[PDB]
Amino acid sequence: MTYEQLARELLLVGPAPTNEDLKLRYLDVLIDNGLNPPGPPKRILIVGAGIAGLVAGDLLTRAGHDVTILEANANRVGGRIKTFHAKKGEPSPFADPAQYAEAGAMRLPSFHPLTLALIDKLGLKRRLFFNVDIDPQTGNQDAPVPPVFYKSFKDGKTWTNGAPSPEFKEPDKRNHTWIRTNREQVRRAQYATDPSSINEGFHLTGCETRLTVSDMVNQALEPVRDYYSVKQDDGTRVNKPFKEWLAGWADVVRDFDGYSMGRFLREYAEFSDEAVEAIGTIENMTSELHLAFFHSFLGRSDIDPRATYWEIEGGSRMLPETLAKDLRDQIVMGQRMVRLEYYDPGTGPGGPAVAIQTVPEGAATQTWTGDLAIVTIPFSSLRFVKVTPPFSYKKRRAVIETHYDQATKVLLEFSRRWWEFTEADWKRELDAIAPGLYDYYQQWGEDDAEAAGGVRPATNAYGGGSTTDNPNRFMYYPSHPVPGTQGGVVLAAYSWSDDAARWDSFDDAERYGYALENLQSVHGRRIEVFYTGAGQTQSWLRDPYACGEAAVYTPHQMTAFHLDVVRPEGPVYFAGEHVSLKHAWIEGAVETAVRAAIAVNEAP
Amino acid sequence: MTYEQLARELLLVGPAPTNEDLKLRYLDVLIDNGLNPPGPPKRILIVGAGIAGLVAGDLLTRAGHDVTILEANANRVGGRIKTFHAKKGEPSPFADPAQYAEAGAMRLPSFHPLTLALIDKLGLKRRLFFNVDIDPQTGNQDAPVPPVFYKSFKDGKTWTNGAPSPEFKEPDKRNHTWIRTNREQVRRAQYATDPSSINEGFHLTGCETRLTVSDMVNQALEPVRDYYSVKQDDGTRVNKPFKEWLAGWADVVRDFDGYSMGRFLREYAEFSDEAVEAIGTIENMTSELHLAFFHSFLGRSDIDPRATYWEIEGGSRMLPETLAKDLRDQIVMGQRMVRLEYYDPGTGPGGPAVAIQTVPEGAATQTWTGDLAIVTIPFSSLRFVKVTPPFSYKKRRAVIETHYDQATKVLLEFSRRWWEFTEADWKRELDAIAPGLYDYYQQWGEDDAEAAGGVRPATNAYGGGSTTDNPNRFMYYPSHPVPGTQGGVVLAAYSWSDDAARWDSFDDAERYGYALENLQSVHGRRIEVFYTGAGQTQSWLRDPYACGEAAVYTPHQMTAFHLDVVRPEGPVYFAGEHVSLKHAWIEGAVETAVRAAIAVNEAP
Ligand SMILES: Cc1cc2nc3c(=O)[nH]c(=O)nc-3n(C[C@H](O)[C@H](O)[C@H](O)COP(=O)(O)OP(=O)(O)OC[C@H]3O[C@@H](n4cnc5c(N)ncnc54)[C@H](O)[C@@H]3O)c2cc1C
Ligand SMILES: Cc1cc2nc3c(=O)[nH]c(=O)nc-3n(C[C@H](O)[C@H](O)[C@H](O)COP(=O)(O)OP(=O)(O)OC[C@H]3O[C@@H](n4cnc5c(N)ncnc54)[C@H](O)[C@@H]3O)c2cc1C
Ligand SMILES: NC(=[NH2+])NCCC[C@H](N)C(=O)O
Ligand SMILES: NC(=[NH2+])NCCC[C@H](N)C(=O)O
Repeated sequence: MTYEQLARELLLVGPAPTNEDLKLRYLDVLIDNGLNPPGPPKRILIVGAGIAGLVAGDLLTRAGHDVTILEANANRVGGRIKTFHAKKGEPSPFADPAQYAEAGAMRLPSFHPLTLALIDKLGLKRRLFFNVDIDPQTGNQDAPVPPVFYKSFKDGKTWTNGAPSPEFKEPDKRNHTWIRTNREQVRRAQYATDPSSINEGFHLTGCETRLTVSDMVNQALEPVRDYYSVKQDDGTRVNKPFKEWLAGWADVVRDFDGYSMGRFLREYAEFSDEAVEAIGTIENMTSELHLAFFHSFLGRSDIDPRATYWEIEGGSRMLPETLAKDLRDQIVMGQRMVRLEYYDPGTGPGGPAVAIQTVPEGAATQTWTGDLAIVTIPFSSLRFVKVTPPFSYKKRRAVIETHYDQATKVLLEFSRRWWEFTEADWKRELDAIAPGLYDYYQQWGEDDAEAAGGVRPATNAYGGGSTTDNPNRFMYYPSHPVPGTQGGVVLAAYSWSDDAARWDSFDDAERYGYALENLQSVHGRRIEVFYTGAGQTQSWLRDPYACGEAAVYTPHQMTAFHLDVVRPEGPVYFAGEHVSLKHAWIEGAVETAVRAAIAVNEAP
Repeated sequence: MTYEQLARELLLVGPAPTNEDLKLRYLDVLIDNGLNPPGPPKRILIVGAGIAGLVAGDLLTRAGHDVTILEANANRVGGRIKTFHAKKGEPSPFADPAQYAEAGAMRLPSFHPLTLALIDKLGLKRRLFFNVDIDPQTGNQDAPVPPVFYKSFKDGKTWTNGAPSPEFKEPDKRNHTWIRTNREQVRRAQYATDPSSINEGFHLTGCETRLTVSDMVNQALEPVRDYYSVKQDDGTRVNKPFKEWLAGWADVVRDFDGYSMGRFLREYAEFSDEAVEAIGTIENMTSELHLAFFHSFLGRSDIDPRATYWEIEGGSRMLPETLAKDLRDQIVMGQRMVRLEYYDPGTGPGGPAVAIQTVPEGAATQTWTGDLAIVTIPFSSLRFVKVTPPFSYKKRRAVIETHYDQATKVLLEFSRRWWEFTEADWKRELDAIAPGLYDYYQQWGEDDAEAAGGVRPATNAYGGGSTTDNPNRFMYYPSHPVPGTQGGVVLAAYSWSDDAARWDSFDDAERYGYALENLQSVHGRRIEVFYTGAGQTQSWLRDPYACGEAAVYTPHQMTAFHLDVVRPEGPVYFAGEHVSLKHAWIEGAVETAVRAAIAVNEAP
């Protein structure tokens, strides 16, 4: 009110006095029971065949309703879940036809139970996603995968997917990947023990030099966490009682939504400009500084985002495609919504309540009618749709003003996994190709020029990723090799906002040359030997169906109209990543999709 | 120090104790005298053939130096000065081969003397640019064009281009153009007299309803203007004495650069969210809210930006192309800088001080050597250049962190100038095409659906532009008809940042359909009759040579590193729009170009 209702939307708390944990509700519907009870059968139109439209479409189809899912894309479902894999007719995206890589979603955390449990329910195998590079000679991933476990704020209630897996063990993290800033290059393990050398590269002085950018961030967020939490002597934090925990989060909204992350680190935490430059570079907050503090704080209110990540065997595309198998009659491809007409008594009486006119991608027009509608397309895409009658004023402003972040990924295929090589592996692998080739690159050295002469050391890393200040910014290595293959696809460039704005000023074929050179600036020129020449890129700002990476609020935007983002417009409901407060996560879309399916199922 | 030196950069004040007016210096060099005296002849490399590289190239060539201007574009000079006109071989961009429109710069203010005087010196005719629609039956534009006049802060010194023109008179403004927000549509003259109806459309209440968004902005900026200025009883403002005027501006930097424009209007001016929504919609500040207050405040510290604008006969391209005629031997086309190597004693001693390696657009490589260098390419473009040795740390961060705004223009050609039509003109012009066609569109009406049924009224406007909340946002009409023609090219869509981010998620041929429909939402469906089918668009975020519209700082960025943006890096100097504080203006580039030519001409 308004802050308390925002905190309820954030923490998934039902209305008073019950204060129901909506996460438990969503798990009961999505996994355990379904839509109980099945409401009056309705004709339901669903716009968009991403994970939100598919989750809601599956749930409502199995509940008895007559569902039609209109999808603008002509060949592919899943939306922002896109995997570069070899389709049957098409040529393969890479040289090795078995190689694949992600254009969108790639890692799924353990604290997102809906998405993980949905993956298991559909019978998909999931492996560990190595967010930090690991020791491949540790842990036990041959054991059955541990079940999905969620702990609720409500009393001591929990939710579990299956029997525990005591022999499954995560491999030990190495932190042997690189951090190359200001023409100097160390390893994450060395930066943790002595951050002084790198921090001085950002012209830091005094106490901030002997602190890692990670610790600096967490120390600054401690007084904010004190609103809803209590720091223990363990270093662990426990949440305050529900009354003071809900009011504590509501005070974070009141006192910090008007802050950007940059203004927070500069004025509230009193960090130097040099400290922010170092933090934003190594921790990926440069191009998020001018965006809302709350957006950045939400992913990282955890003080151990050292948790478990997962990825699907065969690609993230397995999740939406498996759902699409149970929706063959419902999914209509190649139909883009251009006109949304609905009837709000608060297309007329006695007739259909919702009329959607589509245009073939890319009959002249088709009109789809129904009783209720679920629009799961991004607001950057809804912006070009004509509507009658007008939505509520505050939602219209939400569709107009919602900032949509930019994101571009550049993928380079390699015939060998050179990032796992030791220096001895380099000597053998290069000479095997041609005698004397190893010594040849030793004498050649490294280019002094860098977009930010001794041969770079061997990376020798399994999974994880390296950070740099050249346009590539972040470079992820595959967590698991494709069996029967010898190569792998490196995520050579991955950035957001202004950093991504650099890449999406060029075309796709113009991206591979720069990304390889900037990859050599960190790992060495000699990696060019194993480059197959095949590359893939995905600019989400320039995708006609996504029109951006994800909804990312600027300061105060959430307080202004987010409570109006979720509110239905008569017979028109809204789901998707932008409707939740878990922006740019699959879980946020699955949350609002299940939430929308519940509301439309029991509608009068 | 640091604020005072920023205020000196802003106001073009030379160093103490002389406190020279640099604008007078730049006028003396660019127009009157030149580089006096001609310094030691040098080999100078200039990167980029936009207005900054051309102004500096012309000045240094005529001063005796050996200049080579490397331009990445293979066919066109001028950079962000781009005009859609019919070239000799090419097919014409529109149906009428005589029609032209601007892809970039289009209006030149009277308070930008360098650009206006440069246009006159090159012998180019300039007409009035009607920023607000005018009465074509008023004023006298047949008289000779008035000379360029500039008033300096220094004492009572002025600068004039030529003899005055007392008979030249600007046409009276009509404000008959449209403002269509929240499904309601009035005219700018009616909104000025009674803003109550439109403001209530943004859900405003109380005193703010009876105030135009324009007046609300100026009232909020009055205490800021009180820093450097004094409000008179005339309503006019005079500047304080130089001591308190320079320190006043330096206090604006100190107290407001950490503000965004949204945070300023919300926290300092205490406007409601509804007030900001109304202001940002009608006055074009929605997608600039999260950007620096200082960036937005700089264009509008004037309380009468009701001043005189100008445009060049034949297109804005006349200005760079005319300069390019005097640089035929110096300009090298189709060569993109990929590696910048220089020698800074503070490519070695005894040899060339600057070595630039280029790649043909789009010999494998070419190396260009010289004694000094002037890089006029945007920082979004320099970001992908490899450099040795590294620039100063703060400049490197400036190249990395500088936000570059997005901008897209959509141009639609029409066989007639329907925006000048009266209702009687509509009746005759439609029936002339086909009998009964006028009545046909009267019965057809207007689509109720809108991306935000009685036939829209006749616009009947000459010049100026209309404002709306649909994706087109701003629509400008040609100020002057092309003689011998009957049609004209409407700027159907023109937006920045998030508003422009919507359009540059589609391709060029995908833009014309939406822009015409949204144009009909304001002017009427019946305008489709005169649409020739030919369109032109320009997405500057997706231009490989611009990589964005212009440098636009986020909060605090200017205080952080702008003094390091201008600072030379040994033998490498920097010019361009981003180097000045007049971002997204031609004048800012001409300022830094002349400023760079002066420094490199007298270099030891
Ligand atoms: C680069 C990137 C990386 C990501 N990584 C992760 C990650 O590691 N983990 C994670 O959990 N999440 C990640 N995400 C987020 C996740 O991919 C999405 O949030 C998720 O797909 C939810 O999307 P959605 O269902 O809300 O909408 P979308 O997936 O975008 O679905 C929208 C659908 O609507 C269709 N559509 C659009 N316009 C129209 C129209 N006019 N008419 C009809 N149909 C239309 C589109 O074709 C599309 O299929 C990432 C996102 C990006 C961009
Ligand atoms: C949509 C829009 C509207 C505008 N309207 C106005 C207006 O009404 N009034 C006004 O005064 N200003 C306006 N401007 C601004 C004005 O057009 C520019 O500020 C002006 O052109 C100054 O540009 P510049 O010389 O600094 O650089 P640019 O004009 O951008 O020149 C850069 C040049 O460098 C070249 N180049 C780029 N990368 C490389 C490389 N790697 N190697 C070699 N060469 C390279 C490019 O090809 C280009 O020719 C507008 C700008 C835009 C985008
Ligand atoms: N602009 C953003 N913060 N986007 C989201 C980044 C995190 C993303 N969901 C991931 O798994 O990597
Ligand atoms: N993002 C911006 N404010 N860009 C500049 C807008 C003004 C522009 N120079 C013009 O003449 O119209």
